[PDB]
Amino acid sequence: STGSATTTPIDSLDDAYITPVQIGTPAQTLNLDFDTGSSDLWVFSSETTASEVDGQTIYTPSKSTTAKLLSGATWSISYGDGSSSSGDVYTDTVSVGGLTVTGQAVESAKKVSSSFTEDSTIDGLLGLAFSTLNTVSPTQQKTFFDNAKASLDSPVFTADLGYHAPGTYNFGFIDTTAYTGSITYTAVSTKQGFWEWTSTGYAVGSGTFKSTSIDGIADTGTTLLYLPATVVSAYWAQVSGAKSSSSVGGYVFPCSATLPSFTFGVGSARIVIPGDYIDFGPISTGSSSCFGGIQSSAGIGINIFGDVALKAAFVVFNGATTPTLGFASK
Repeated sequence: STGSATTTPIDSLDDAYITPVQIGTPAQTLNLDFDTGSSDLWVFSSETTASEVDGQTIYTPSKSTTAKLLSGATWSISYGDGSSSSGDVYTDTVSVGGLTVTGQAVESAKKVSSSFTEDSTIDGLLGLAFSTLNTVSPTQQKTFFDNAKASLDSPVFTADLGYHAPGTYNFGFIDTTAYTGSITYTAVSTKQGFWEWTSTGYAVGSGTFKSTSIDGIADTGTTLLYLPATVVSAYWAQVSGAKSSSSVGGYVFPCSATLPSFTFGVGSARIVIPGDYIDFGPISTGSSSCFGGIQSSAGIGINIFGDVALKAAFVVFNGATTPTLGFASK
């Protein structure tokens, strides 16, 4: 089997992407944030504290003939940006782009933090990291991908995110029309539960490539590109007037600037992020100070290849016995 679904930016800055997911019988369609940095599929639901719902579409298990309460199971998760959610668990039928899993754990939110409440366009998350990170207790549950794996034509899914435009998540096959040149594969460590790999270096604009190992995670659920302070300083030094602002919370730059590109290494290959991808607009409405899309990972504790980097590439998440990551230009 295979699946194929379109993923769409939630706003004009590509702050996140939502993908339609069918849950239950008859189908209830919710727009979920596919997150390769976590491993819980959770949804706004009929059980969610009413004051904490503001425009989201909710899952109502009592209206699904295939929903079963997973007796005794609960979940609770906190993300790298400080947000959180928690609740109980159902199993139900879940389909993504034509691909169906029966008995998928659907984690029903009783509580969500304010950032989720304020995001009316995101109805929940669908985790695509390794199932070892799943928070369901006392019986840990598998991701949608893990459950589908055996039925897939090939044990892979691919992320093809757009710049200010729709893109695609495919399951079970590699669309050879969706990228240019070849796909370069690189080793993955599953030791922390993430799609963790090592980039072979970087370049700033038309500058020379610096060979240097950068350990990081491929995380579709993170907006920006977070890299070591040395790398990030070298990038923003090429932008007149750019500075790190503790009051704003990172590097800002004059909105009148033309940003240079940023290149990252995948083995001997190179992915080029155009300068425009690194512009996240005025820090506040009407300001002439703009927020940078490349930020320091110092204090996060890990480097994150988020959407800024991933949307410049066609990315293969290979879930073979020995997992690997593939990157191609597009």
